Amino acid sequence: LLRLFESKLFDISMAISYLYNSKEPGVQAYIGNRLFCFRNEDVDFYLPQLLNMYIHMDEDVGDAIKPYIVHRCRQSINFSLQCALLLGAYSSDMNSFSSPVRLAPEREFIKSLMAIGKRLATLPTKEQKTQRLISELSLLNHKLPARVWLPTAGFDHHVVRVPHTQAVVLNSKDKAPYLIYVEVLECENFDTTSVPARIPEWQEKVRRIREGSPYGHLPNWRLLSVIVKCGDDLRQELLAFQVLKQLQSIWEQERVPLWIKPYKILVISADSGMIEPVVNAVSIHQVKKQSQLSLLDYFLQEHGSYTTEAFLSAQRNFVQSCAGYCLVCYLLQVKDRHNGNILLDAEGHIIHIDFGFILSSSPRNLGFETSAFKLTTEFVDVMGGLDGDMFNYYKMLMLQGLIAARKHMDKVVQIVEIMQQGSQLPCFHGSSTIRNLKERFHMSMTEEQLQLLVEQMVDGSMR
Repeated sequence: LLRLFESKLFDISMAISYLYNSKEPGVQAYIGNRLFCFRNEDVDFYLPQLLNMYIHMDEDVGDAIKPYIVHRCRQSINFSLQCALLLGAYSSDMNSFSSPVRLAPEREFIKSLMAIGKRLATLPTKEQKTQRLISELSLLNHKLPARVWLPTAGFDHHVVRVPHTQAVVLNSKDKAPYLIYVEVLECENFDTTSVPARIPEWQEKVRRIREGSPYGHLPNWRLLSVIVKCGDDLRQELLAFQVLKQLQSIWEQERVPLWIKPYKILVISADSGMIEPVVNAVSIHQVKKQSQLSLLDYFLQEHGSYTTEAFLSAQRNFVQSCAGYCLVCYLLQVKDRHNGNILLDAEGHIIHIDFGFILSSSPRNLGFETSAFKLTTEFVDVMGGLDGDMFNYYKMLMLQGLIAARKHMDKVVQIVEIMQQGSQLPCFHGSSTIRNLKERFHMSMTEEQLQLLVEQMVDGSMR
């Protein structure tokens, strides 16, 4: 990056860009110095890129980023957790606050949940884990409240109680994950305001938890959920998260209706993680079993009838959501798609989860056929028909997105590119990985050929 940004107008991502790219001697320190000039909310999104560059790059580069993080660690305890964890995970093959015990409670709390998860390997069947999971988890209230929080929460807080009885285990595997509801009281600033005290005393689980809760009567009291995956590496899933979030912005910016829901991801380790779960949405395989209906019939059942606003509105959300996830999958080269991967929210979008196979990483065995977003003939019904009032909407939507993506391409590729350094992940295969990302954007293509490319995409999808 050539010096020669002496033209204009910095933006956080361009900064990240010069910082990663320039081979010039004075500039890296320089960007490190302008980082201070940025909204802390905006830089934070880039945390994993900052510590990755830190870990696997030049001393010039690490010394550059160094002072920003120290300034931010000092000011934000949650921030320090983040840096700590990230430093753990991204290196392989390479008021008590600002005192050594500062993150101690928190550590034990995470260590706790993770240990709970590991202990579930002996019990072969799901229901056994659950009953034992609640049995183990209940104890943990002995320790609460405390100075501990769920990094997932977009707001400062203290975790005051865990409604143990409502915890659940999702599968029977050894490394089987588990969902749990966690009550918390909200702060203005975690760092300043101190720990609260005991009272040993749909999404409406909330209502019944609160009514059944000692702290429930509170104004702050808010309920959170997390999926605690003790043996599953989330670093890739996270990268997926980063790209989803970005495309979300981009389309918001270019005023493109497309609809996707990035859900938060917490990398607690190289084998560990936590995921903010999607709520009120269901699995489509579940819908087929439970309802014993065509997807279209499910809609006609669940939201209104052909001319109801319930229906019309649901199905619009289906199309926009469907279009967005087709674009996301395409660009990101997502794989291992199937009915357990795609949800349906109560309002009728679809939501893709389990971003484990992306970019260069392909699932094994599976010799015969690619595992990928397919537009099923069952879908096409919900939309219209191949020739259908809204199927043409679907296509254009994809096109408009595909365009705006091209506009902002740099932002998107930047996230993945930086994260490649020193990674052992499967999604990275040399310089293919980036090369084919870019070619996937077709920068050189005219909107005509793009409209066509889309036509080919869709036809190519249904097979």
